[PDB]
Amino acid sequence: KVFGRCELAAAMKRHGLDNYRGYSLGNWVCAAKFESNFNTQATNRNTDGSTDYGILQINSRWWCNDGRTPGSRNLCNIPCSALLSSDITASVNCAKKIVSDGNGMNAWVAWRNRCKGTDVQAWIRGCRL
Ligand SMILES: [Cl-]
Ligand SMILES: [Zn+2]
Ligand SMILES: [Zn+2]
Ligand SMILES: [Zn+2]
Repeated sequence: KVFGRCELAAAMKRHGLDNYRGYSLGNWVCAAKFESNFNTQATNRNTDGSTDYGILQINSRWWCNDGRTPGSRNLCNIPCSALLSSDITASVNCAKKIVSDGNGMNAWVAWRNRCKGTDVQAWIRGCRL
């Protein structure tokens, strides 16, 4: 499923991401835009052999199991395929664990390089949340 900008903002708010760990909704929408362009089915292979899954491109190296990432962990205790659902519950729940890992949203390289320090409020502007 490819979410509309405001539709995803609303879904993320309902799932508890608004200001989670201090990150306003705009940060999460911005991250999702550049990681997956709001497409829940996005998958991308990483240089280390792991793979990124879903709207927030969560990696198999540490967070989910895809059965093909040697030496990896499954800290969110979920099959990576669960992160591709039209229902973002799995991705959000795992994102909450990732953002709490210590480095905040810097865990998402795209957020650091394309959202951090910018006007992220623009991503939820006009949305009736
Ligand atoms: Cl980047
Ligand atoms: Zn829209
Ligand atoms: Zn939902
Ligand atoms: Zn990635």
